[PDB]
Amino acid sequence: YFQSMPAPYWEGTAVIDGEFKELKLTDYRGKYLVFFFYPLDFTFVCPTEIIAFGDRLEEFRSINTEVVACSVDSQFTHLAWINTPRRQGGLGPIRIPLLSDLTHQISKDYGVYLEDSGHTLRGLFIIDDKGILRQITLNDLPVGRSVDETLRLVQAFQYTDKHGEVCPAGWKPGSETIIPDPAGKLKYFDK
Amino acid sequence: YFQSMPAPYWEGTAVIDGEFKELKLTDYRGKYLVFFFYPLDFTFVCPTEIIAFGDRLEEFRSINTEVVACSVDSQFTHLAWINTPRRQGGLGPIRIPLLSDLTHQISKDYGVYLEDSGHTLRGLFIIDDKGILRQITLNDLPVGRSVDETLRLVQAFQYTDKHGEVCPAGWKPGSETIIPDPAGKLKYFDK
Amino acid sequence: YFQSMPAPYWEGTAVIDGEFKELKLTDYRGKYLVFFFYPLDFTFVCPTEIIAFGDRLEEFRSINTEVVACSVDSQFTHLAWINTPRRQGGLGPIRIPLLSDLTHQISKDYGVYLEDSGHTLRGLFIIDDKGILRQITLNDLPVGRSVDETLRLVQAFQYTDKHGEVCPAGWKPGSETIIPDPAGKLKYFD
Amino acid sequence: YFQSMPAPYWEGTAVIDGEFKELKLTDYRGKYLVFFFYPLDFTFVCPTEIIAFGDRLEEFRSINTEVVACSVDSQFTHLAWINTPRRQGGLGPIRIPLLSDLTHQISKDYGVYLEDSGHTLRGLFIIDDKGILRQITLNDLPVGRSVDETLRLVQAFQYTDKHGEVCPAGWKPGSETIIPDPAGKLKYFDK
Amino acid sequence: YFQSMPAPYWEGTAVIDGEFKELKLTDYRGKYLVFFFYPLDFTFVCPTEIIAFGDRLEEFRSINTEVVACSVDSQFTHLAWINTPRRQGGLGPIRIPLLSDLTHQISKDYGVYLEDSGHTLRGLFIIDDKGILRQITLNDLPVGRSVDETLRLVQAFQYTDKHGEVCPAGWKPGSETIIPDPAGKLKYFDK
Amino acid sequence: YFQSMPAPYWEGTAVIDGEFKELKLTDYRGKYLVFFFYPLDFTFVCPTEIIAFGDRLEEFRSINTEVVACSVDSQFTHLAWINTPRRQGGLGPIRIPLLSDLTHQISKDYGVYLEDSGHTLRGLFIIDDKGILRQITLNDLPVGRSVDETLRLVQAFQYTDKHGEVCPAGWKPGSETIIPDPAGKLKYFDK
Amino acid sequence: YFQSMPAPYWEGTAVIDGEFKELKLTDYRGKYLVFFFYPLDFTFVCPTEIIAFGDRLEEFRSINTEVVACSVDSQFTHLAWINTPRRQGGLGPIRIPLLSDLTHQISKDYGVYLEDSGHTLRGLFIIDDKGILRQITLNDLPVGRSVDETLRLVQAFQYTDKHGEVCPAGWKPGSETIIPDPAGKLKYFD
Amino acid sequence: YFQSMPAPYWEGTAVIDGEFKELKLTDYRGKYLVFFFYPLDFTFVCPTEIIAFGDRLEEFRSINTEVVACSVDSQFTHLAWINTPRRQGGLGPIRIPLLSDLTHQISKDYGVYLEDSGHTLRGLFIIDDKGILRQITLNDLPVGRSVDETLRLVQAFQYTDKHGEVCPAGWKPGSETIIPDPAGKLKYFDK
Amino acid sequence: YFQSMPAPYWEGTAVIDGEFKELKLTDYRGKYLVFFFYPLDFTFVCPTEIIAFGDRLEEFRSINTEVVACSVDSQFTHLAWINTPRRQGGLGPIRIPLLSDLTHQISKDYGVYLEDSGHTLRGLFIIDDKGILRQITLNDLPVGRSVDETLRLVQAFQYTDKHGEVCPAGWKPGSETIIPDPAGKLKYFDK
Amino acid sequence: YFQSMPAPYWEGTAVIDGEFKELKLTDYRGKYLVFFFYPLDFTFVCPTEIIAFGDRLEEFRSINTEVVACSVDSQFTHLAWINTPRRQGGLGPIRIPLLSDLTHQISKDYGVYLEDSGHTLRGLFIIDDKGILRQITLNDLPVGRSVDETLRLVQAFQYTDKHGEVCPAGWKPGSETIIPDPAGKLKYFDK
Repeated sequence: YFQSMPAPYWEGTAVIDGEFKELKLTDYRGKYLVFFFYPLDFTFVCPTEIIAFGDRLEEFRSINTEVVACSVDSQFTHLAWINTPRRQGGLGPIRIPLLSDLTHQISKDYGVYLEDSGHTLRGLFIIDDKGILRQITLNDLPVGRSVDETLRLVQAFQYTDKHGEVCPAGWKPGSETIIPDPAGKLKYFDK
Repeated sequence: YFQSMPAPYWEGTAVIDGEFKELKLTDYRGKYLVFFFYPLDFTFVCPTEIIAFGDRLEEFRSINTEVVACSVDSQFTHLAWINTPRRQGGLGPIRIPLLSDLTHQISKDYGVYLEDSGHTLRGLFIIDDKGILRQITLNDLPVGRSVDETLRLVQAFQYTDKHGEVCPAGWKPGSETIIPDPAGKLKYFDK
Repeated sequence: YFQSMPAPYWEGTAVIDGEFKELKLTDYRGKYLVFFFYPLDFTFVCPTEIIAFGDRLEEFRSINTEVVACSVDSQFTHLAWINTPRRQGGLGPIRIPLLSDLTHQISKDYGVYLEDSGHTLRGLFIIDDKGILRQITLNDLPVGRSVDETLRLVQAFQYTDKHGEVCPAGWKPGSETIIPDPAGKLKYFD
Repeated sequence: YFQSMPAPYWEGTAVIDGEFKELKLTDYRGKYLVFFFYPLDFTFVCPTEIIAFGDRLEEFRSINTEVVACSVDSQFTHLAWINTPRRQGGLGPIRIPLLSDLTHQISKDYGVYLEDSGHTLRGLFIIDDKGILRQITLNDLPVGRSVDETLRLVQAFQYTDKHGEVCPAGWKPGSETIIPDPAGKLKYFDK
Repeated sequence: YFQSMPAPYWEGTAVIDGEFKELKLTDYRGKYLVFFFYPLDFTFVCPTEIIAFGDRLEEFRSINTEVVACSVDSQFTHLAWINTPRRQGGLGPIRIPLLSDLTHQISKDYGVYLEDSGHTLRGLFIIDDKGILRQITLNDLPVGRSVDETLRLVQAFQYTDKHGEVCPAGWKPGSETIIPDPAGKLKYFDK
Repeated sequence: YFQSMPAPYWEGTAVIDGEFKELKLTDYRGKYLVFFFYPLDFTFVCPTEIIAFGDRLEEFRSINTEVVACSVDSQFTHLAWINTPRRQGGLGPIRIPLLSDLTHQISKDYGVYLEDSGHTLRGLFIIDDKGILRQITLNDLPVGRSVDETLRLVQAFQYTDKHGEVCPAGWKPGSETIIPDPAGKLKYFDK
Repeated sequence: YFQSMPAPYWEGTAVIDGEFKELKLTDYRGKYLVFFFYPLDFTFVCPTEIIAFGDRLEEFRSINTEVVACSVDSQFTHLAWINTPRRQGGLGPIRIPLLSDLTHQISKDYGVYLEDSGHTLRGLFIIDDKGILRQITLNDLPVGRSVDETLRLVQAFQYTDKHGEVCPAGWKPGSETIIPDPAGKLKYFD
Repeated sequence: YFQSMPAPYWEGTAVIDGEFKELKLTDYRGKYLVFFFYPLDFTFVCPTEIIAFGDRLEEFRSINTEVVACSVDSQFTHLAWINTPRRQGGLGPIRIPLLSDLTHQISKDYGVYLEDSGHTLRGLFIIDDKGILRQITLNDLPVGRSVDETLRLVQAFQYTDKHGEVCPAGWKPGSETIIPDPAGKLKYFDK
Repeated sequence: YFQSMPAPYWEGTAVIDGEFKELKLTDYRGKYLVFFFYPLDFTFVCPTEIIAFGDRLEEFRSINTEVVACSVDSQFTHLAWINTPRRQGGLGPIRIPLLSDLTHQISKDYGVYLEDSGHTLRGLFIIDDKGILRQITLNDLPVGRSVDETLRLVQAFQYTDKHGEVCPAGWKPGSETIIPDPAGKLKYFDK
Repeated sequence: YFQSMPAPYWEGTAVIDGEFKELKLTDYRGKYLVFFFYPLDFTFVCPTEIIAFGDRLEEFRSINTEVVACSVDSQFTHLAWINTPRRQGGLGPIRIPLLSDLTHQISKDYGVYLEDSGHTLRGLFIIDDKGILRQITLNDLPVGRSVDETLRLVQAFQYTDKHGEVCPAGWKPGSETIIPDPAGKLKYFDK
């Protein structure tokens, strides 16, 4: 492991506004990307995460951030799942691309593929506008991720990108930051 | 990668209530453990994270969860930092053990060692009472982690361990859960 | 390659009468098994093949033969597809097991996994009651297989198993067979 | 294995109209080819297959499809077998080339060579006009193949080559086909 | 390459008195065996050699020697060739076994397989009653072997086996032999 | 093994007309060559073979065929043996070159060297005018070769080279030959 | 090992005059360098050695020699330690660079890294103005090195560099030297 | 490398009081040993080192420490050198064993052998009573080592062995030591 | 290479008093043995060396020393050479065994085989009664060895075996010897 | 190994006329060189050999031959030994170079280094004016070599170089030589 590792390249077929479209990581150059894998279409926590991000999508897009979801399921299954009502555990209409990883290459490239299970864990990745990986969140299967936390992290990374100050534990917009220098730091710590 | 993989074993010297003590992962068997690495003593975000957890430690201990912090610094340096006032970027008295990983073996075993830097990234691990790794959170250097989110995750893993239902995106105590069955799931969805 | 080789072992989660059940190749010992792979749930030729076998299942069961279908899709997707009406390209309720091969291990063991696509081709295998592979039919994706030809082949293998005569090109029940001896063959040829 | 694999190249001596001639797979480019191996000259199912295709050869050649048979036997044996009356288990005059694979190279290249037996199984290959393998049929020794089914498959591959449609289970000329699109498929399925 | 090496074991299906039988090299222990390969059934020199040996078989049997012929052709082709009249280049009925080597293992074990041709050269082997290889004669394709020379060699080997004298160039029964000692040799030479 | 294999190249010191001369296989291009190995100078069968060929040398030279003998003995030993009277088991004057293979390289190249004994078996090779190996005759130690059979083989190979018909079993000059074609063969077989 | 081996190259972050600066071995070309590793900041023998050399730096600088100290600790820790009073086991302000070897590459390149402990032993290296290693002194952890012996060695190497006579056991400035010739040596011995 | 490494074992022929005797490292267990290599007999700095230690040997023996010198020279050369007067660059009688390392194995085991020169550098090793290596001093060829400094080190190691306190820079007997504890160290530092 | 190398074991066929006998190195245990190789029978220096030792054989046997000669020639060639008069460059009757090394294994084991030539150089070996190699003399081809020098060496080795003194340059029986001790040597050198 | 092998190159420091000089094998091109190794300075047989050759150096120089001696001892020990009286086991008066092989490279290149002892055996090499090794004499440690024998060999090699006749066993100047031809040899033998 090294600092400022580029996110691994991916490309594949996604369902975007009900259509099959080719999609690649570099389509998101210039924007932050929340790229997240979920285990399996037609399961349990997975739709709740896709819906949680989808229903709050503008809170990301308004800060130059896009969201893409990915599983090992086919694009046909993705579409069938979109075409399933929420009340039956479907997604209904969704504005987040659903990337298909049938070959498992994308999941393996991101280190999130479970060899025993044939699908991914709940792996979420925050990739900056330069394609550099900034954050990795990996959850075991029974526990969903947090849109609140993902937003906070995106906010924090964008802030430190712009200002060069660093973000303390629990930082949210408006919170104090630190000048990352042995002298400069005392402005924060003495305060 | 497989599911329900054990957290790698570790042992080393920790500073615990101002004294050097031997500490090992298995000391926490039967308890949840938040095990987190931070880059470096006498730096910037790191003290804020140790303090953030330390000052809320009873919120964890009261739910059968302990917290351990680790860096590549020596135990002598850990103790010197504890003995540095908070207003100077020190820790002050701290109730969380500070584990020393001078050899880098613990860091490398957890995949958080930065070869180019000679220290870790901000890697946090939630390990259950059986020693199984449940959650991994890796932040790049300039952005601190969240105690709130860490608590929510411990709560959720504990809840799913006890009930067998699964936790939707953003779950907190009191929130609805899902019966992970194609029929049972509809109690959640079909509202 | 050698003659009379065992069908590779497989086991996995299948949807059977709307429930998830573990299924094994060895569960079919004592019976012929038509074991076929299809590319993908919620596609085009695939449901027509599954439905064709399913709706004609008694033509197999009446001759001690079972049918199992398999794709790389999850068991959750299989059940979703069964729960999709036929008029929407679903399966509807179905009496043949749908085996899930999420890991791809079964498909690769049968040599039908397409590395570039992430799913199988249209590979059908006829396995006898002793677990020996008797017939392999591999179709490219746009052309479906034939239940009628599959039945003919099952009938032909069962017949040659029982009688030890051999079945000419295009043999169907009632057709002439050959005694596989340089002398006996002449009854057929002459 | 991959989507659209070229049929392996072959070349060798064939008996064509009672003469020894060099024959190459590439001689058939521009036309579909039914290329089939049979175990052994002077045996039992084998002549019935050669004769079945031969006597119906114009049903193939009239749809731009040629037919070639191959075994491990020598060209001298092929000729002797052609010169044996059908009533003695010979072929009589035959319009299908009989390719000789004495070295076993062709049979091994097609994966139909039986190491324990020294001859092929009953392996039939449908190769399109571009030299791409479209269909493989492999029978164990005691059961002959079907000219009817071979014709159906050639017809179906030619049809799908020409049209933006796919052929359901059991398709024959005149049968309904499917537009391989999530929306267009419903023209078929709605019935 | 060493002195008094055993003939390589072989076993396979032979045509014997018009039937298929399993035949093994070890079936001939206790007797000399002339074991010869010929290129191909239904060819030219080959039938002349098989017939020359078969028609003179008693010249071998009367001196405790058997004859077996082998090619890469199948047992079915061997029998078809036996059932072909001599006037048509057939064998007619034959009293020497015709061994089949479809797999080529026997030919390769005897070093007579031609990789480029897929059949043997004209390789003849004289094997003694103890299974030891005594003589190897390899002819290129256009020139047949000699039954008379084969008989001379068998006689010579049998004579030297019995008497421990050695056989000069061109020895035939009745010819002078040599006592293989520096002193005893002069009985032969010194006149 | 392949058809029409070149005889391995050799060169070395030979005794020619009582003198040491360097001799090379390529010196015999344009002629057939009977190149034969014999075990050892001053032994038993060996002189009989060298003398048998030497005394009939013109029967070979008359038909554009030369003869060369070879053993592992030195050229000095060869000369001593030539200078030894025939009545003492010597050669007397000899018109066939005696090639020396002290290093064993030529013997090994011809596959006739016996590792246990340190000399060759009785290996004879018929090599055509293009240096192509036509016939190999290997006898175990106690039994001499035949000048008659060697002559017959040279005649047969020269005949088939010239006429492109093939030589049946036991062919001698004046004997019937075969046209190696399925139709042309019947001229011979019909008798 | 061979005669006249160059000191392994090193570069890294050092604390110099209270600030972080990149420092390289080649910055010292043209001068002798006493380059020494110590186990750990905030420990026991270590500050005594750093202080002993630092406080006597002019005894080196006045003979074209510089001194650099190195441990596996970070530069932030080095600076904290400099900012700790001597009476608390700190360094106080200091005039010799403290090089950080967080990655352990420098320590490993010098053969002084202890794999079991995660820090160096007490390894001191005398490097000449051409970058050639002249002297290696390795102490186990509980015993500190000597500034006075180090000065003696630097003085001796400079003297032999200049004069081409050699320095007997215990040589100090003013002591007798030897002409390294079988005949010339007798001026010393006899 | 690791802490508390044993000195590598050695054995060889030494000159001890004018006689050749086998000497082993294990002969010195129970006592400290100053074991030093010197380049070459009959050279320049080398005798001054042997003599410096030899003439002050009682300062070591009286603190339970022995001294052994070693070079690559033979025992015969060692003895010749001992028998050379000091005024001619010899040793005269010497009470320190001179170990011979003709094979270079001992020198190589200690990492002091110069491959280009065929002798050692000036390598000195302080080995404790348990055979553990405590100190290594390696000098380039033109500069002799120090008896004063060697005694200081032996004294310091013996002191820290007995008392568990540690020895500051420049420690000599009578000097202040440090308690190696974060609290106890202040007894030293406060002064 | 080490002190007291055993002579490599050998066994082979030798000519001994005109008969072929198996001879082994171990047959000479308890006696010194002069074991020498010579290039080739029927050559030039070689017979002079065999004759020179043979004619003085009693000078060796009188001091419990045997002599054996070896070349790569066959035992038959050796006997022919014995049976050749000395006036023709033969040996005549000889009392030294002539060992044959047809396979070259003995020569190669003794490191005297010339790969380019197919025979040995002039290598002589003095082997003691315990089978240990004491002396090796290797001459290039044009120069013979010395019986005088060989006797001197055998005498010298026997003397030093018996007395444990050592033999100066040019020692012959009756010459001064040296006590191999730094003190004892002076008895010799003081004169 | 092969005929006319060049002597391995060597270079190193030698004591020549009491001074250290670099010496190289190639310095002796155009002259014969007797190059000999001896075990060790200050020992027993060694000085007797060095003295025996050195004192008779003109018997070599007058026939265009030089002498060089070599051991593993240093040049300093070589000089010390030269500077030691003969009556004390020293060399004294010497005029042949004493080459030092401290690294053992020369000894190893000549195959005379003893791994167990750390010095050479008594290996003497006669190298001709073209640098070709002509003679190797290897003695075990207790037995010195012969100046007289070495002179005989040098004389013989020079004679054969010049005349192209070969030198019988025991040849000395004035002795009969042999013309190395099967005919010419009889001038010597046939008397």
